[PDB]
Amino acid sequence: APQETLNGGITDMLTELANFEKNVSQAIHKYNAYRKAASVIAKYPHKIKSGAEAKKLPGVGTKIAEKIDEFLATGKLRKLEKIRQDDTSSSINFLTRVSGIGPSAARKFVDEGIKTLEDLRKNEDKLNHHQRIGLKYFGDFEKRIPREEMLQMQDIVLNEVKKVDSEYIATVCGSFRRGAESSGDMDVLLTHPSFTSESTPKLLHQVVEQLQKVHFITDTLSKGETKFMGVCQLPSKNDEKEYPHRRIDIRLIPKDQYYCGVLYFTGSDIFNKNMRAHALEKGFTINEYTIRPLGVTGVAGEPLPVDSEKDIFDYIQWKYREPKDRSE
DNA sequence: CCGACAGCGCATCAGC
DNA sequence: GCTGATGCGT
DNA sequence: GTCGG
Ligand code: NA
Ligand code: NA
Ligand code: NA
Ligand code: NA
Repeated sequence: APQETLNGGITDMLTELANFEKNVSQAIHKYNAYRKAASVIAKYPHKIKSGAEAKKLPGVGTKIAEKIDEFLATGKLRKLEKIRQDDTSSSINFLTRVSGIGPSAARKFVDEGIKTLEDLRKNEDKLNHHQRIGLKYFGDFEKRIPREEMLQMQDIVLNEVKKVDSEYIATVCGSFRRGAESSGDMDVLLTHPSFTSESTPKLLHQVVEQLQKVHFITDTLSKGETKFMGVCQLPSKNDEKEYPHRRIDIRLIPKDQYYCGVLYFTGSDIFNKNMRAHALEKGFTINEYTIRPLGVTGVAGEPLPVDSEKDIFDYIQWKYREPKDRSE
């Protein structure tokens, strides 16, 4: 984990470029090209001396090497300095920090003179339900969640889920499950023996309802038969500053696909890419839902029975690795 | 050169 | 009213 | 923007 002082000027520049590609130019693949470059540079354990040096890293190409040369010689990038000053571009970029405001909504708002949170506050009728919640909790949603709060949040979720029906199985996944010291949100995977891919939904609703009844879930961004996305808040101790509101997702998953889901949503994203690779060369295709054998002509067969995460590792003769070990 | 860069749930729009 | 497309988040 | 068939 090299100190940011090493190439933090370069990685900051590439991340800022990334955001403008995503939010203003609506070029998601360039956004991800810049993010990939910033990640591989963020890991490089040497102070970069030239664009040509950076070009040797996978994901750094001709144009980024060129930008790195300009940044190293001048300490800035003319194109980035210009767009930073640009009133419509900076406002569009900023507004997309509201959950529910994407590039299209942010463009439309700025087009009609709505540029700041104050302007959004003044124009509630122009916001959909998701966007009102994102505005309401703009600051809270940008805070991280310390692991101790994630533990208290997990206590409530597991308790109330079991209270609804002790046969529910709930797992808090994400980097939290891998042991991380902070989280961006809470990702809950839910199943029940009565729910399989084949037959028979109110199983999700009952859990959301009970978490609302004990005043843990405070708002709903979206809710269907298999996926809930919303907002929650820990109760504050008597006479004490209140905890920030937090994003929580709850997904209902058929029992026979549950452990593929836990594996995938535990990650990390790098670990998943490797395991999928190792699965292919072993003759298996793994997605979020299933693991399947591949015949010699590539024809995917029926999904294989999975009753634990280890079942998946066993199929591809990989030793089971702890969530804390799944960084890569 | 030029296509891939993941797939999907839900809310909402666009078209009929 | 319905069906498929789009925006969005992930 | 970068990679690679
Ligand atoms: Na490169
Ligand atoms: Na955003
Ligand atoms: Na947004
Ligand atoms: Na019971």
